[PDB]
Amino acid sequence: FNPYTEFPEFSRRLLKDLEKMFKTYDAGRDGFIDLMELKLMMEKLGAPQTHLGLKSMIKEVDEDFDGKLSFREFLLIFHKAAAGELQEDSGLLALAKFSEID
Ligand SMILES: [Ca+2]
Ligand SMILES: [Ca+2]
Ligand SMILES: [Zn+2]
Ligand SMILES: [Zn+2]
Repeated sequence: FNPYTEFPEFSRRLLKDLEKMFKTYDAGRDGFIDLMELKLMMEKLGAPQTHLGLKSMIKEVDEDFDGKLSFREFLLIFHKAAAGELQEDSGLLALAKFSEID
């Protein structure tokens, strides 16, 4: 997976910021942000979500259907937010906008 090819619209500094946020909230360091790590992230960001809200956020970008976010899926959140592709009620929008990222 090349995030430089896949997401050229992202500066290389923005990309390492995103890697940093990703590594922060992947507590277990398995390379994924799972449902509980996402829940904690939305709380620590100040935009807590319902349990089923968190599952629907993951499903929006869970391209391999395993219920957890790999780093390429986590990048896709900000790609979709940046391109205006998120539904207006999506928790991913709140993740992006509460995140300290633009
Ligand atoms: Ca994890
Ligand atoms: Ca996944
Ligand atoms: Zn996977
Ligand atoms: Zn897109």
